[PDB]
Amino acid sequence: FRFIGSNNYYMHYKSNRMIDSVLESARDMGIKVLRIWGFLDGESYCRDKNTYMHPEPGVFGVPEGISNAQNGFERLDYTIAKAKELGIKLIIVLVNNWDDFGGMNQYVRWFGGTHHDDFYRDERIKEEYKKYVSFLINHVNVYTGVPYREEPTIMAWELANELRCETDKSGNTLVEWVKEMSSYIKSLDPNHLVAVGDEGFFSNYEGFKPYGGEAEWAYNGWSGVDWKKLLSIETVDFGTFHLYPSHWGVSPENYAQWGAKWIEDHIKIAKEIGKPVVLEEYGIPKSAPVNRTAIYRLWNDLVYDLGGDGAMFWMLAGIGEGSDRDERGYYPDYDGFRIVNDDSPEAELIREYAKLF
Repeated sequence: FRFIGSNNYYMHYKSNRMIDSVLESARDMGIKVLRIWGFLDGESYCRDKNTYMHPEPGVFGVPEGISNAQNGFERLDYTIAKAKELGIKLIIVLVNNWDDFGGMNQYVRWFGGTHHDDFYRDERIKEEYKKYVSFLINHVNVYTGVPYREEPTIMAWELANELRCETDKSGNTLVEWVKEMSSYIKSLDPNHLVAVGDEGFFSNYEGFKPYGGEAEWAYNGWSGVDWKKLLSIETVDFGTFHLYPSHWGVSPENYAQWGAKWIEDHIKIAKEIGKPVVLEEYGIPKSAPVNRTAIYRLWNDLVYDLGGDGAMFWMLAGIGEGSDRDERGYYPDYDGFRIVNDDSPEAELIREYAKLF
């Protein structure tokens, strides 16, 4: 099973029309796997989207006494039931490293901590995360009758989007937390694959240095992630990595070759450990002084030729509505990475590669 995939983060709070548009676009473009968020933590973030998943500890769904709100488990149920009809597989991520949709810091606020990385260490936080993930994995989809634990449309659970632990540059904190949480998920759900959902950073491996000396922090362990150690965990089934040279400090003339080396290095390491590897997010800003389509082609060619299992661009969007609608009626390109099912050279390249993978 090898694939072109993509990401979309709004499948748990937008309307049926907007969810159908993304999944129909995925089917029409040949995109086989979509990576989505399965979290919405904190009362303020839930209220901002009028959609509730985990507004406070021990509260899963809409708080008693709030009317006129969406339940994010019902929206995820609709997305999964539509994906199942349309033949799209889903990777569902269970918490965010970052503050968007609450993330780890929202759990730290609930529990009175004093740093983001307390998420990995405080047993009261770890217990709440386990309570959330058990509620979600056991949830019965209201459109199919099948609990997520038994739903083959879900390809994989991921522990945490872009997890980092800068306060422990040994990597040991995240190894312990990934072991504990991936084993916990396998105890709830023996059917599904589990992966971490991290960016793929290395921790000073002999003979692995960055192209051109740029973005060295991604190679030298600064984020607290030791990807090779994480991939060697028994209860982790496949490796994930992300790729954003512009955000990471690479110069425009080096984006293509930095990316190419990062892909080569990850596939070489995963192939030696003997597990599958997915480039699950990548992006070049639309405004970069290089040809974005040509960089995407290069990177997809490398994943394909070197035997990586998947390449997933960030990100696919569909039609928009309300205050998220741009000059053509689509959900807007807010970050400079959006691709839609149109006549752009990026859209055409994805349609071409989805026939190859």
